[PDB]
Amino acid sequence: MGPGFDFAQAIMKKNTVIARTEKGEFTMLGVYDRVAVIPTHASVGEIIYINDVETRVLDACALRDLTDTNLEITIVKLDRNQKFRDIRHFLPRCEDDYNDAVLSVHTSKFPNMYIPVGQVTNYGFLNLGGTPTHRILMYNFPTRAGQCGGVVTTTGKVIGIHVGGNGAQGFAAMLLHSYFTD
Repeated sequence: MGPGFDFAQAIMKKNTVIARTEKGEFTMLGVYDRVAVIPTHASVGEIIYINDVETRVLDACALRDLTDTNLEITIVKLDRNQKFRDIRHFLPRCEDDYNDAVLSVHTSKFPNMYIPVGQVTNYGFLNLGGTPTHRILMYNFPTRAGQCGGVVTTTGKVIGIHVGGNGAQGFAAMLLHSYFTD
């Protein structure tokens, strides 16, 4: 409807796949080469389904900060025959607050879904499902079950992936450029 939704759509159309694990279907952001991200609660194993194709996982790393606190991001390398468009230049370098973000989801349950969530706070610490978690972004949108993995963008930046909510607010794990130095 506007330039925020334009940037979000461009990311969804080229840099997302549907990932299925034993814990459900997730929006999965491809970042570069065969490297994607997903919430750590997806419990990625040795095999994952990518757009309903059986795919070997070559590597999976549940990220933690240097205090050994959960970040709720898993970086996955996929045994896929095709590379993602490299979008690392759209990742922020530092922790920050944002104006006017969009949360975008693409699954069997929620195809082509875009939500204007508004202002995004650098919230920091969250007890997420009982797990102490750092680098959380917060937006005042009542996010529902099934949006985990959704991509959070502003115009020109891919800033996080949706990892939970409390019924009134939604929470995303930060994406930082330093996670994807090869």
